[PDB]
Amino acid sequence: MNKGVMRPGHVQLRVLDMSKALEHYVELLGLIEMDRDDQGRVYLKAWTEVDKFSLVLREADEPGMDFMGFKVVDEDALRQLERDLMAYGCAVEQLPAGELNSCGRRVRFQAPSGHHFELYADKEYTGKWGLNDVNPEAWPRDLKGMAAVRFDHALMYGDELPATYDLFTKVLGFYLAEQVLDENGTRVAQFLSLSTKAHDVAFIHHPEKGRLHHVSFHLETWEDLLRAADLISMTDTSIDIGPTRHGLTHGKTIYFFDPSGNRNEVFCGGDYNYPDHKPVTWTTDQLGKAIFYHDRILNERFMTVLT
Amino acid sequence: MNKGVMRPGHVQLRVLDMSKALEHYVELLGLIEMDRDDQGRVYLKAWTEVDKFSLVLREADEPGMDFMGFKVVDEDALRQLERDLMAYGCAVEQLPAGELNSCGRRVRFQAPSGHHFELYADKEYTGKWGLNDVNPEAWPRDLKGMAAVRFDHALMYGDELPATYDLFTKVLGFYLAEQVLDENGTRVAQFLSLSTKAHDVAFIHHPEKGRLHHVSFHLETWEDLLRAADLISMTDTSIDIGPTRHGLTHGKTIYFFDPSGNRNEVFCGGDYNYPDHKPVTWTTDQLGKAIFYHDRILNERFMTVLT
Amino acid sequence: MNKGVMRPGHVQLRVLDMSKALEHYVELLGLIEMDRDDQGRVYLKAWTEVDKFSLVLREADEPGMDFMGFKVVDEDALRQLERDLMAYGCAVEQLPAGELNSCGRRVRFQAPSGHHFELYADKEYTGKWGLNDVNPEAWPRDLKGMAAVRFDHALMYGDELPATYDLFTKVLGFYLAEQVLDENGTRVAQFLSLSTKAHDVAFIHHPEKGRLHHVSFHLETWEDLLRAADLISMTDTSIDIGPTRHGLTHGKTIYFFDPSGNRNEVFCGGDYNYPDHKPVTWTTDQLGKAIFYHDRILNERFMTVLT
Amino acid sequence: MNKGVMRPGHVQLRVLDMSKALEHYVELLGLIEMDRDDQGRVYLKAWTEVDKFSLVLREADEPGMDFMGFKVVDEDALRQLERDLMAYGCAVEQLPAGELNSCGRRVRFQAPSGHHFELYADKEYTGKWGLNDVNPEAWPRDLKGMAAVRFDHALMYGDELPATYDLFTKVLGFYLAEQVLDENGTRVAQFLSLSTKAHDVAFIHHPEKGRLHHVSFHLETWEDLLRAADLISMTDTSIDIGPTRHGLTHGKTIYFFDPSGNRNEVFCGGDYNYPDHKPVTWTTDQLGKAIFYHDRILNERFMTVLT
Ligand SMILES: [Fe+2]
Ligand SMILES: [Fe+2]
Ligand SMILES: [Fe+2]
Ligand SMILES: [Fe+2]
Repeated sequence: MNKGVMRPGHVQLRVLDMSKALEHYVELLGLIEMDRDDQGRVYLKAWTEVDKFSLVLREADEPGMDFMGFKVVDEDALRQLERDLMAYGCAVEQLPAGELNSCGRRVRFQAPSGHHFELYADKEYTGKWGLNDVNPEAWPRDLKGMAAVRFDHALMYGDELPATYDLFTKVLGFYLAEQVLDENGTRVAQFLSLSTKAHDVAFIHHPEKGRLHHVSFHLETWEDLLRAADLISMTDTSIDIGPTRHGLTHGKTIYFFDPSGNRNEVFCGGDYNYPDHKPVTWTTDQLGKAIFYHDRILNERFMTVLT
Repeated sequence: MNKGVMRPGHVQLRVLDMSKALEHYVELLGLIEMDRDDQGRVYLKAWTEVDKFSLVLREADEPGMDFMGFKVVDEDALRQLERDLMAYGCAVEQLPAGELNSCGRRVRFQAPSGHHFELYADKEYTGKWGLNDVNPEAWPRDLKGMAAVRFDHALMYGDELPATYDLFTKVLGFYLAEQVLDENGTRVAQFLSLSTKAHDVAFIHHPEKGRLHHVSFHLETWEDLLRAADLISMTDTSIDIGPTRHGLTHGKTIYFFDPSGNRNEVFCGGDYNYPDHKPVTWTTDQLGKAIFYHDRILNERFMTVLT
Repeated sequence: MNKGVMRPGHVQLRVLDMSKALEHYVELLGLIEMDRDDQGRVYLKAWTEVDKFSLVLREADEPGMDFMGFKVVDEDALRQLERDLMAYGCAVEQLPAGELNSCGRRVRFQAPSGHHFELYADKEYTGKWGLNDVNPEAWPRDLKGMAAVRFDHALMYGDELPATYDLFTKVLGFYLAEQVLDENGTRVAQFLSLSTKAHDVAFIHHPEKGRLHHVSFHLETWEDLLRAADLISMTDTSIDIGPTRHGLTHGKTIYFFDPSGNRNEVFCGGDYNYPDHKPVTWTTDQLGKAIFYHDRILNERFMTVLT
Repeated sequence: MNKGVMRPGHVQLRVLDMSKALEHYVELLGLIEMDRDDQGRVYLKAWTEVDKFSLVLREADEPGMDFMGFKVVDEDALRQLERDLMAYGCAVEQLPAGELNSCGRRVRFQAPSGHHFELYADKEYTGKWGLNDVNPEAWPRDLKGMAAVRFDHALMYGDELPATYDLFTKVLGFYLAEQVLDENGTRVAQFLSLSTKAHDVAFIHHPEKGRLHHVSFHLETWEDLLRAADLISMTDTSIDIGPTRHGLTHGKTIYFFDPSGNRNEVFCGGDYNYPDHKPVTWTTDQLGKAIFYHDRILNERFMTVLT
C-alpha cells in the first residue's frame, strides 16, 4: 500500500474442462459465478468481496495461470505506477476497459520470473454477496461447499528472484514480510506484503519460469478447515497435504487439486505484520519446518508438482 | 494509511492502584511488563507486538485515558503530519524523545471530542515476546492468563464527531469503515480504519467530552474467548458482556473491567475492509442489534458506564 | 444402565400452532420430519439418531410436556421394570404398540414431581439420517439450521424431589451425577445420569408440579453454538440467555424459545461421569454461578419462565 | 457395562528410559505423576479422572504393554466376572491388593490375542485433580503441555480376533460398536465399547500376539488437537500422522511416539453409540478411507510400527 496497490484483485487460470472446473469452484469452493464472456470465460467471486469478480476461468489445452491482477486506489496511482514501470524498463501492455467484462483498464507487465501481473483502478462494485448494505447480517444463508471468504494470495515458482524483488519493492510498493535464506544469505523465497497480511504474493526460486505453485482462498477458522477436508473426502477431490500449519506465516492450511491439476490452498489465520517490522527469517536448514511446521519434513510433491 | 499512519502504538490509562491493576493486566490479560520510569509508570506489551510497549499504566486519583498514540511509517511522515495539523489550525504539542521511556518524540494534539491523540515515528524495537527471530515458533511457551495477542483499538465517547471525522479522515488519513446514522441521516457513530481492520479507533456521540468507553485487546479464536470468560469468572473479575457478537464489525466480544473500573474488551474475528469499500451502515432503529447481534437489545452499563 | 434403561427415547411437546412450531423445529434446529399421525401429531428426529423419531409435536390449547420416554435394552428389561413400578406401588398405564406411530408398547407413569415418564423396549430402527450403513461419511450433506445432533435431556421443575429421587434411582436404575444443596443440606436440584452423561434428566424444586423448564438438543462444538446464535438473530427467535457456560455439568449452552413459548436449549461439551464418581455438589449461596458460570448471577426468565 | 465393566482403568507400559518417559508423559502430555513404588514403577493420571492413577510406567529394556485393566462397578461384579472367567475355561491370575500401590485386588487373564487384561473394583478415590469437590471450576490452573483429559482407550494388534470377540462380548459384557470386514465377510477388526464410547478397546488382525499399536488420551476440541500439534513440533517429538480424521469412529486424531517408541494418540469427538445400535461396517476395499478419512490412503508406519 506504499505506492497505492491495495490487494490481489483477480487471477485468470487455465482449465482443461470448464464444466469440471465449475463443479469444483462453485460446488466445493463455494465461489459465486457472476458473468460469462464473448470468449467463453466464466467470472467468479467470493462472498465477502465487494467487487464483481476475483477468479476468471478460461478453457485451454494446458492448466496454469494467465495473469494475476492487483487493484490500486485510483487512476492517479494507476498512471503513476504505469509510468514508473515503463521508467524502470518494464515493457508494459495497456489493456482496455471491457476486455475483461466489468473491469476497468489494466496495465499488464511481465515479471522477470516469467509471470504476468496486472494493475487496475476500476472494477464493478456489486457489494458483498447475499447481504444488504444497511443493517447486514453476519453472513448469507445459502453459501455452498467451503464458502471461501476471499481470494487471498498465490505462490509462484520463478527464475530471477533478485530482479523480481526489486520490481515489487521499488516500483510497486510491496514490502518484504517473510524470507528464507541459505548459508550465504541468499533469498530462496520471498513473501511480499501489501498491507498487514503475511503475504499478498510470494515467489520461491525455480529453474523454469512462469510456474504457479498454488492459488489460495481465505477460510475463517480451524474448524472451517476440518469441514473443508471432510468435503474433500466426501467429493473425492485430490488432497496434497491435509490440515496442518505452515512454518512460514504460521497459518493453518490444506492443499488440494482441481480437475485440471491446478493446486488450490484454503487457509486461515496466520501472523500479521506492518511495514516497520523486520522480515521474519527462516533458514534453508529448516526448510522442512519452514513449509511443514508439524512434520518438519518436505512433501516430495510439494516441490515437484506445479502447473 | 493514506498519510502514512499505520496503527495505534500505545495508550496511557489512569488507574487507582498500580498493584491491583498490574495483577489484572499481567495475570488476567497476560500482558508483559517491560519497563518502569521515575514517574512511577509501568510499561507493558503483547507478545505478537514488535515494539517495547503498547500500554503504559499510571497511578492517578481517577481512572480514564490520558492519550492514545499512533505510530507512523517514518520520520518524513511525522514532519508532514505535524505541519498539516498546524495548517488545519490544530494546536500541536511537542513531546521530546525520552519523556516516555524508550519512545521517540511525539506530536500530541486534542481532537474536538476532548481526547488527546499523538503520532510518533519510532519506539524501541524488541521484537516479538519470547520468540526467536530465525525459524520462529508458532507461539511463546510461558504465557499467563488470556495471553492477549495485541492492543487492538479503543472506542471514545465524545462531543464533536463531525469535526473529529474531518480531522481523522482529512489530515490524519484514516477512512470511514462503518457508521450508524439516525433518522435524519445524521452520523451518530463512526468507526475509522487505517488499512484492513474494521476500525483502529472509533467515536460515539456523547454530550460530555473526553470519555473512554473501552480499550480492546485482540484474541485469536472464538474458543479463546470462551477461555477468557472462564478466567474472568475464575479470578472473579467484573464482566459487562459475556461471549457474544456485535452487529457492527461482526466481531465476537466480551466486555469486563479492571480494578480501577476501566472497561477492557477482549475480542476476535471481525470483518475486514479496504479503502475502496463502501461504509457499512447501521441505523438507530436497529441500534440494539447494531451493538448486540444476538440479543438485539441494549445494555444499561454498555451505553452509560464510561471513564 | 443399572436396570437396562439406556437413554431419552422421545418427548411429546404441546405446541400452539403446528406450522410455526415446525418452522422452528425443522428450519431452525434442523430436525427431520419423519412421520405424521392420523390425528395431526407430527414426528421428528435428529440425524445422528438411529431410531425413527425423538420429538413429537401436537397442537393443544397450551404448551408444555405431555410425556418423556426412555428406551430400555430389551422386552425383558421392560417387563421387570413394569413389575417393579407396580410392586413399588405405582399406577402404571400400558399403551399398546402402534398407539404412537412406528413405536412399540409403552409403560407410562407419572412421577411424584407431577411429570409423566414412560418406558418402551423398541421403535422402528432407521439408521443415521442421510448416511450409508457401510463406509459412512462423517456427516449428511443437506442439514438445515443448527443441525442438532440429538435430543439430549430435559429439565423438569417439580414438587417431590426426594420421592422422585428414590423412584429414579432405586427403581429405574439412574444415579445422580450432580446436585445442589441448600443451607440446611437439603437437595434442591438433582441431575440424574444413566451412564456417562452429566445428566439424562434433571429436576429442580418448584412449588407447582408438572412444569417443563426446557428440552435440550446436542450441538457438537462451541463454534456451532456460535452459528446457532447467529441463526437465532437472522430468524428473529426469542433468545433467553446467550453463549455461556453452566457451573453444573460445565456445558456450553444457549436458551431460546419455540413459537409456543416452550424453551429450547442447545448445548455442547458438559462433563462426563461414571457410576463410581461422587456427585459433584454446588451450594445455594453459589447458585448464580451454578447456573451461569461466566456471569455468576441468575436471570428473570431462567427461574420465572416455565411451561 | 452389560455385566459391570465400566471403563478402562489403567495400562502399564514398558519404557526404555524412565527419565525420558516421564518428560514425554508429564511435560508434553500433561499427565500428573501421582506415585512411585519399590520396583521403580511410576504412577500417573489425567486430571478429569477421579481415581489415583491410570498410567503406570515401568522401566524395562523392551517397549510395549504389560497389561490393560478395566474398573468394574463393585466387588460383587468382580467376583461374578472372576467366576464366569473360570467357568469359561480361562486360567485366571489373582493379584493381591497392594500389588499396585493404592489399588485393590485384580483378576488378570490373557486374551486369545495374547494381550493381558485385568478387572478390579477398588482404587484409592482421589477426585479430579486440582479442583475442590464443592463448586468446582471448569478446569485446574496449572495443566502442562497438551493437558490430556483422560486415558481413553487402546488399540491392539492381535491374532485370535473371533475367540477374543466372544470372550469380551460373552463374558465381559462389551458390545461391537464398529467393525471392518473383508470380501469374505471376515471381520478383520472389531471396535468394542462398554457404554457409549465408540470404543473402549479394539483389535486389528495381525499375525502376532500381544502387540500394542497405541494407547490413547482424550483431548476436548479440534483446536486442542492443533495446540498439541504445535507442541509436538516445538518439543521435537516424532509425529506419526498429523491432525486428521478417522473413517472408523470419525474422531479427529494425531498419532505420535514416546521416547521408547510406543505410539501415543490424542483425539477428540468420535461417534457415540448405545447397545441397540447396529455395528457400523467398513469394508476392506475402503480400508484406506476407513483409517484415514481425508487422505484415503494407508501410511506405511501405521500398519507396520508396533508395540
Ligand atoms: Fe499459501
Ligand atoms: Fe471495541
Ligand atoms: Fe440443560
Ligand atoms: Fe484410537
